[PDB]
Amino acid sequence: GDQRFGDLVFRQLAPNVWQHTSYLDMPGFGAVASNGLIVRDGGRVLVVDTAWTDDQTAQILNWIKQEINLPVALAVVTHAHQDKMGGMDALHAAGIATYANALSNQLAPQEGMVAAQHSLTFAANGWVEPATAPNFGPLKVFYPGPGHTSDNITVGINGTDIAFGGCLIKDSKAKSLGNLGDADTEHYAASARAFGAAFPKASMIVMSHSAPDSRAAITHTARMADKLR
Ligand SMILES: O=c1cc(CP(=O)(O)O)c2c(Br)cc(Br)cc2[nH]1
Ligand SMILES: [Zn+2]
Ligand SMILES: [Zn+2]
Repeated sequence: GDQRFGDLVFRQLAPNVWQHTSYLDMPGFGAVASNGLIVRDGGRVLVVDTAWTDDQTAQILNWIKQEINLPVALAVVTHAHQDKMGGMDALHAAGIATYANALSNQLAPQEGMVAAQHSLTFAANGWVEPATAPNFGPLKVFYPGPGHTSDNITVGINGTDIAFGGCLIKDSKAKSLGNLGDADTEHYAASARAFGAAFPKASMIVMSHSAPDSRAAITHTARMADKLR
């Protein structure tokens, strides 16, 4: 189950796939968990999302060194907010090649983030343009449309039952869609459904702020998003 490593938590989800979890204290609200992914692809490791901070992200890399002990070939971050991109400097200090939606890199300075080194662009169907995501191995990057933010992207892991919705998707019992300050209220529902349609055989849905769930996370997120229109 959960492996505590310093102030972070790591959970194996499948062969070659682990979830990383980091926490940021919010006075009057609580300590908020944020989840990303670590994937071993043969002799290298791929990371989805930073932790909230550089220090926590360096701890992710320390855990990888202890538990996997293979080079981290790249990281892809799923939108330009702190829970997904706050540790970019730690990745760069470690010499890891970093990738984000072109729009995330454009937004990064004003959002207080450090931009990734490389920009992903997307075809009209939402799939990443392959030239912009070289050597991504089993990572299948998909832009579902605007939802939690205008730049949110999602990632499936080929060879597994796992798809990652980042902050776009909430769990099947979530009370609400949470912070909608940067959200696209008109398009959220369709964007959530587009994520599910891009990864139709994914039975384990991973997300930023809940434990992995069934595909009911997708249907429930979309049904709540219907109310925004
Ligand atoms: O600033 C924040 C950011 C998030 C993450 P989100 O915006 O991606 O949903 C957050 C969350 Br989950 C829960 C609470 Br309680 C407070 C929060 N405050
Ligand atoms: Zn966000
Ligand atoms: Zn989030």
